[PDB]
Amino acid sequence: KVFGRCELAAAMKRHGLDNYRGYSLGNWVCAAKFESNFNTQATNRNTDGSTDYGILQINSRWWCNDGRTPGSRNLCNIPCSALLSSDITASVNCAKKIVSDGNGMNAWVAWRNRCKGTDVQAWIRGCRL
Ligand SMILES: [Cl-]
Ligand SMILES: [Cl-]
Ligand SMILES: [Cl-]
Ligand SMILES: [Cl-]
Ligand SMILES: [Cl-]
Ligand SMILES: [Cl-]
Ligand SMILES: [Cl-]
Ligand SMILES: [Cl-]
Ligand code: NA
Repeated sequence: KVFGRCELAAAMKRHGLDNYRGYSLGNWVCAAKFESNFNTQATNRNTDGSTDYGILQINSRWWCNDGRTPGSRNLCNIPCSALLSSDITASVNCAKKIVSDGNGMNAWVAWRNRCKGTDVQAWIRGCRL
């Protein structure tokens, strides 16, 4: 599923991501924009052999099981395929664990490089939330 901007904002808010760990909704929408262009089915292979899955490009090195990432963990206790669903629940629940891991949203390199410090409220501007 490819979400609309406000549609995704609303779904993220519904699932309790707005201001989660102090990160406003715009931060989450911005991260999703640059990780996946709002496409839940996005996948990308990393140089280390791990794969990133879903709207927030959650990595199989630590967070989900895909059966083909040697020496990895599955700290969200989910198959990586669950992160590709039209229903963002699994991605949101896992993102909550990731953002709580110590480095906040810096866990998402694209958030650090493209969202951090910017006017992230632009991402939810105009949305009925
Ligand atoms: Cl957009
Ligand atoms: Cl915001
Ligand atoms: Cl594996
Ligand atoms: Cl394969
Ligand atoms: Cl594990
Ligand atoms: Cl599994
Ligand atoms: Cl949803
Ligand atoms: Cl933080
Ligand atoms: Na894994």
